[PDB]
Amino acid sequence: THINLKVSDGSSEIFFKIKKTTPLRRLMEAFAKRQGKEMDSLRFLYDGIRIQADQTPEDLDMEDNDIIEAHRGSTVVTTESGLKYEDLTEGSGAEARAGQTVSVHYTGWLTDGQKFDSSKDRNDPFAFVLGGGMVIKGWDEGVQGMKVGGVRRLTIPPQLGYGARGAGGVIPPNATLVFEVELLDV
Ligand SMILES: O=C(OCCOC(=O)[C@@H]1CCCCN1S(=O)(=O)Cc1ccccc1)c1cccnc1
Ligand SMILES: [Mg+2]
Repeated sequence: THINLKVSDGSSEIFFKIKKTTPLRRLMEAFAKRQGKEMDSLRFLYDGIRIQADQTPEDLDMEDNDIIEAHRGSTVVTTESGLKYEDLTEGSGAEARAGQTVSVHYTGWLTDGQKFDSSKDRNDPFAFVLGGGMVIKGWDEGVQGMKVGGVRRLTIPPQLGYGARGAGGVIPPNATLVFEVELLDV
């Protein structure tokens, strides 16, 4: 009667138990609500083809514990330091440049989807001197060339992050870090 289903974001994996007779829109909206994002902004796949919210698990021949991929073209850049970045939204305002004090909103996750900090929780934009060594090296390099309005996803290897020691209580040794950085002002 019921089925268990895993929805994967490439990092986080959330399990859902729904009735096979139900259309998957409630699963989609529920997975989208946790991310605090609208459902329109995410495309769900199952065995390749995109899921329309009108379809049901039975209508798609889903077995217990099958997986659904979740996604937002996409252009992931790898720089000479190992930094990876992807511009989710291209800004059209001014360009962030070393020496400026730039203001941002951000969320930071471990590569298992676990969120460890966010300026949005206190609804308090974060400012810093770009390239001045106030922040982990992955930010000083990753936020240069953003434009006001932009959302950039930074994937920071540990030596551009907190290294072999990590950060007390929260960030393990050798952790790769993922940040969505929104540039507010330069
Ligand atoms: O001075 C600050 O931050 C210090 C550097 O923080 C950093 O370099 C990076 C990059 C810039 C954004 C913040 N992070 S973080 O990973 O989330 C740091 C972090 C947070 C939670 C758990 C472990 C560690 C700061 C930030 C916010 C308010 N008042 C001061
Ligand atoms: Mg602030």
